[PDB]
Amino acid sequence: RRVDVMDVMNRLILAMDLMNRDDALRVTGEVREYIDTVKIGYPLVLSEGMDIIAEFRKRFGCRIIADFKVADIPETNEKICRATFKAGADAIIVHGFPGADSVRACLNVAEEMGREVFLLTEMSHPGAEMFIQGAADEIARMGVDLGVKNYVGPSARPERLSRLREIIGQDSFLISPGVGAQGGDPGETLRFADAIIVGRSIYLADNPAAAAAGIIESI
Amino acid sequence: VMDVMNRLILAMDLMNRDDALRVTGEVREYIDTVKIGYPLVLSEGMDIIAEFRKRFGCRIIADFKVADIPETNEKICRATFKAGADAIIVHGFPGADSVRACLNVAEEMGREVFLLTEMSHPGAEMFIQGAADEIARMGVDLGVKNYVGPSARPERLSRLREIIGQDSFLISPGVGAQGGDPGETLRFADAIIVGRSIYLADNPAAAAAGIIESIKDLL
Ligand SMILES: O=c1cc(O)n([C@@H]2O[C@H](COP(=O)(O)O)[C@@H](O)[C@H]2O)c(=O)[nH]1
Ligand SMILES: O=c1cc(O)n([C@@H]2O[C@H](COP(=O)(O)O)[C@@H](O)[C@H]2O)c(=O)[nH]1
Repeated sequence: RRVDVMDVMNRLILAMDLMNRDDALRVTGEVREYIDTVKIGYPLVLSEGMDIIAEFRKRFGCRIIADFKVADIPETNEKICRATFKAGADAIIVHGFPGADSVRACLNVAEEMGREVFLLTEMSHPGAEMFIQGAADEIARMGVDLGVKNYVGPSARPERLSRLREIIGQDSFLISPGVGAQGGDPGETLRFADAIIVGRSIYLADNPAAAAAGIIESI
Repeated sequence: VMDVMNRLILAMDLMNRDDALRVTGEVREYIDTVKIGYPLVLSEGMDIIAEFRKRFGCRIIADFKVADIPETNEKICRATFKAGADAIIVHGFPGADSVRACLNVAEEMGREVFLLTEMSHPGAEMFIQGAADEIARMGVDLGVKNYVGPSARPERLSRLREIIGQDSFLISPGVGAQGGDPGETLRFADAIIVGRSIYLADNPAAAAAGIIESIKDLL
């Protein structure tokens, strides 16, 4: 679809937020036919340890995005990124709201370890309207100023998601949560995002495989 | 409320278990409250929290800067309280629903939430500073009683204290390595948080002793 970057399989990323290793491995195995890129966050890591990342990579041969919403001072951010890449994460998700130096600290580690940073510029939940939404454009422009090429932005009104894409450019890579459980539509979101992120609609389904196939079908 | 011992909280951001245990053991005489963050937890595991509580009989504040959607926030809080943390630090920038999610888990498990309203690093001026007063007011609206604000100009910390009232509990990082003065900060904060000035000291006990000496009249 793009010649400059390869799409994740089916342009669909699994948000694996189950907090039990057995369950997380089973459900992931059940949709691996459909998905080759898994987002692992604190719910799973704080429950089962950082070793889970390497276990996923070995068992499933998938890409791993560590969704750690990094949001500390530069010095602490560097330590978090280092531990995370040491654990085998292909990329880490970093909040933009704490400012440019905090983001730069993560970018520096990513450069040293040959990994990637995704910048979170805007969020999907209702609370996001209070403070994040007002800063979102400026956070995205900050990302561009810093040379960030990978972004996280939410499924939203076309006029909104289009604005993000306008800022970051067509050459940037954009992944988008808020699809399914939170009300976002997979197809509409993929008009602007390179990939959609889906958690509960898949991992809480009676039949995870059917949910995944069903989503892919709807597009 | 009872003061934290000597109004001094150790930021234990070493990433080796024996070094972390050693330094903490060396200053335990002076400090009975320890802030444990992702640098330590992501390197040594969540079990380090219960180990500290057992070995040192200290209260543990989990500095996880929780900054996700409500549903993910709830999972992170649950895992953290299950690991034995007495309190968790939550970002206010993501809005009221994300904070309420943490408050709800804290209520269910008999633990506490600290709201992070403003930060100490230069990047904090970009987006956080402009929202800090309103994040603090949101905290008041939600019934938050515990806050984190940075060691800074009396004006800044005074304004935060004004908003949260005299009854609220306020702790403040940015003391020592980042240039903050222990005595001036304790003018408004109930306790100061100190990391590198202690844990990177040739003599941590001596470093801790010196800080306390310098604030003798305020204890
Ligand atoms: O703005 C955002 C940013 C996120 O990372 N997320 C994350 O994306 C995932 C959404 O999962 P779900 O499809 O179950 O709503 C969760 O892991 C959540 O933490 C989000 O929902 N909204
Ligand atoms: O505004 C803030 C909020 C923090 O939690 N922190 C945290 O407080 C500690 C400061 O440690 P130090 O005294 O070495 O600067 C670190 O754990 C950092 O992540 C901070 O420095 N500034």
